[PDB]
This record gives sequence, C-alpha cells and structure tokens, in this order.
Amino acid sequence: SPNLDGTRLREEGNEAFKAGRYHEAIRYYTQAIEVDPDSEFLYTNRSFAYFNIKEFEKSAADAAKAVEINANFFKGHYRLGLAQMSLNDFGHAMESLRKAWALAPSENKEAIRVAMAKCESKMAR
Amino acid sequence: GTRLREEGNEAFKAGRYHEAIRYYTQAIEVDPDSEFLYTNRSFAYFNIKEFEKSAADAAKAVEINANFFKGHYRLGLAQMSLNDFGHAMESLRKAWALAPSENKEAIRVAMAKCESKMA
Repeated sequence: SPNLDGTRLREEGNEAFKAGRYHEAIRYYTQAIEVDPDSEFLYTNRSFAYFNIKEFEKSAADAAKAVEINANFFKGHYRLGLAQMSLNDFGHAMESLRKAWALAPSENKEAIRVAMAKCESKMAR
Repeated sequence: GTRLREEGNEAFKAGRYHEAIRYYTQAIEVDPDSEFLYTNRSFAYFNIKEFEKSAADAAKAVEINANFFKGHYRLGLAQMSLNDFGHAMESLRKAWALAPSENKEAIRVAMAKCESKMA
C-alpha cells in the first residue's frame, strides 16, 4: 500500500483552509479522511471548506457525518445548520442550531444565537 | 494526541490561546516531531506576548522541517519582538523564499519593519 500520513494531510488541509485555498483544503481533507475516517473534526473542517465554495449540499452531508460520528460536538451541528439555512431548510436548520447552541462553548454561543435569529426571520405560516 | 491537536486547533480558532497552548503541549508530549504543532504553539505564545517561548517553538519547527515557511516566519516575528533584528531578517528571508504567493506580502512588510531598526 501507499501508507500515507493522515496527520500531515489534515494539517496541510488546515493550512490551506487558513489561506482561503478551499479547493486544496477539500483535496487534502479528503485524502486524510481516507486514512482517518471517523474524525468529527475532519468532516466538520471539510464541511466548512465546502460551504465556503457554495457547495451547500456537500457541506451539509459532511456536517451530518460529523454529527453521526459525535453528536455532542457542537461544531458539526453548527455547520449542518448553516448549510441547511443556505439550502432553505429553515426548520431543519433551527433544530441543528438549537443543538449546537446547547453544546457550544460560551465563546461561540453568540454566533449561533445570531444564526438562529436569521433562521427564524425566514420562517412563516 | 491527534484529538489533542484538534482541540488545540479549535481553541486557537476561538482565541483561547492559553487553552491552545495547554492542548498543544499535551499533543507535543505524545508527538514531538510535528513542525505544525510547534508552529501553532509558537503562534499561540506570540499572541500572549511570550516571545521567548514563541521563538523556541518556532526554532523547533525549523529543526524538524527547515523547508516549512511558517516556522521561519513565526521565528522571525518572535526574534523581531525580542529586538534580534539580524536573526529576524535572516529568518524572514528564508520564509520569503519558501512562502506561497499569498504570504509574500506579510513577509515583505515584516522585513520592512525589521530593516527600519537596523542598518
């Protein structure tokens, strides 16, 4: 086998993400996921990269996988809710964001609260 | 270990630099061979004004991978903050030569600030 260092690929993905090189981040995260297929962090990071290139369905799929891997990781739910909002699924997004808010560090709650306010403004009868 | 690295990266993203340092320190105890961990902890130390510790970490990153531009950049920034401008300029020239195109401007600016304090 090509025996690949998935830790290095993950950090290369992180460096690319920091630079705005989202397509490259997606490439390196995808390679890392092949080596480390049960990381909620990898799937959330790739979800964020897909969101930043307007690939909202792929972003939601990755964030949903992060939630499968660790339903108690707030960022998976947050990324899922943001992608669901961009797909106009505000009911699903509200539930995802509610779970993210409950799990989030106090540092992160305000951004989640704001996303929920935006989501509610799009909801009607 | 990998999970400690992730938690450290998440802490750094949230501005919890002291917490990032703690997680990265635990990660480095498990894995002392990552230029990324040392560079990220160097950055966290710089952000809390621990410039000597920042420089020590960045130097460890350069020792592991002398071709990683970010190790030299972090080292040069810490050396500038320690008033070691000759060392800093040599580090920043190496960072420049190794850097992606999107990072060149930041390194050029650092060198401009460095040279104003020298020659």
